[PDB]
Amino acid sequence: GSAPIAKVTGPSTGAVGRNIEFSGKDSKDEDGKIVSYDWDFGDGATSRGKNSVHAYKKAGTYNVTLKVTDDKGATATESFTIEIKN
Repeated sequence: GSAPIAKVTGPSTGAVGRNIEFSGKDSKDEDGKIVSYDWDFGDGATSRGKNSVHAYKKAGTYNVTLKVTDDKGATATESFTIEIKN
């Protein structure tokens, strides 16, 4: 369709205080070209950029979202759940 497709690549698990890498590299668009990647790590924190990194302060289950926007201004968001342990 006209929306881009957002995809979040990352690990299913991680540890408190460790940098976790997330990537939007497999996002794609039939009807435009993606220009921006906005991340929400589920603990209040955000980042920008195709490849982003976050460390969680506490153990828990977090829903990471990625919103991609394309050159025509069309958006899509996708979610990824990560379990963080001590």
